[PDB]
Amino acid sequence: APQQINDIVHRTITPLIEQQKIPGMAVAVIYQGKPYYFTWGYADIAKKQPVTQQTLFELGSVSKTFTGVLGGDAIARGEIKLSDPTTKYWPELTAKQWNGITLLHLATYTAGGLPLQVPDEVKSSSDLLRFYQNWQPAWAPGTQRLYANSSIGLFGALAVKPSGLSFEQAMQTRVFQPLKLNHTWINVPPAEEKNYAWGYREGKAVHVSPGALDAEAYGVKSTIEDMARWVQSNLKPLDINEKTLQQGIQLAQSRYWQTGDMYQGLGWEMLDWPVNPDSIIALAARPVKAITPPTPAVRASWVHKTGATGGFGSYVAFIPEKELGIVMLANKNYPNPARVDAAWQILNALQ
Ligand SMILES: *[B]([O])([O])[C][N]S(=O)(=O)[C]C1=[C][C]=C(C([O])=O)[C]=[C]1
Repeated sequence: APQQINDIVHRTITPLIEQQKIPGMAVAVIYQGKPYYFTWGYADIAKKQPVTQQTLFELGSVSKTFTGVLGGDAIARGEIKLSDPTTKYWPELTAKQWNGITLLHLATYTAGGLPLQVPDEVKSSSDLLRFYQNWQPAWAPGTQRLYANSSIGLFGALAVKPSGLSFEQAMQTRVFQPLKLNHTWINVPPAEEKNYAWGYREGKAVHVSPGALDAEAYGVKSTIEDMARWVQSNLKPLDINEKTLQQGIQLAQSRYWQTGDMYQGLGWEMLDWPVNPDSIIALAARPVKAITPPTPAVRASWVHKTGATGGFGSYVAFIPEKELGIVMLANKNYPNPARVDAAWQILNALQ
């Protein structure tokens, strides 16, 4: 690593780990389009297994970037349109509240107040149908944003329906494989368990538990190397050989809605670059303004996503205009503001 990167990263992350009591962490900085890796601490405290560049972390909601891109790829393929009604892909969804709710609304949390969490009791396909049928919107579609697993999760399941493929199969074949993300999993195979970090919550080792729409909303596990490659792909979509995937990436970074200083993409969220971290709560309802039509991906943006599971905390942010990015993977769920502060400190220094 160039000394500048080594220094800013270590001097920022070391105190972070100490203040937040993070067991293990991996960080990748993409600087002029080249990745640099850093690791600290334990993937498994009990077995004294260190974090390495091959350690798997639960990405939590950073998984939504993959879902948003897979969706974009499906649009590019002509398999779905975001202007399509949800019922086009789920005709059993007959309750009248669903009239006027489009795939766009699902993808961007603007359907009218879909719940943050799918209830635990919701297991089967029939359970899900009943859940969405019984749901009562607080608001008309496209008037407020409420971040929600049950929103983008449904979008993910529906977007792959035309493909004929299972969600995991579509993600594997259309996103992971093309991008050479060969150590990124919705389901961690036994051959890779040796690398799967434990999450820590209240000092107990924990992995994410199965749930409806988990794959779609929060279920991806990945290494720091793969996430660095994910950032590279999103920084420069044009280098991507597969046409629809290149387009899907671009679509995921389009600006569909504005709330305050932030713009909603598919999975990704964006703010105009430059900006201070200050500009960058269980339930937070905000009115949205439609961007009509959506603005194509803006190079001078801070594009980011935070993610958490019970035992993991992740963050990704990049700035296309400066070919610069960062991935922070930790096996403790620590406060978002601390993640954003650290990322900003590192990227600001290098930009
Ligand atoms: B995202 O990281 O913003 C989604 N947040 S969340 O609360 O759904 C994360 C999550 C998912 C599963 C579990 C579990 O199985 O205990 C915990 C937290």
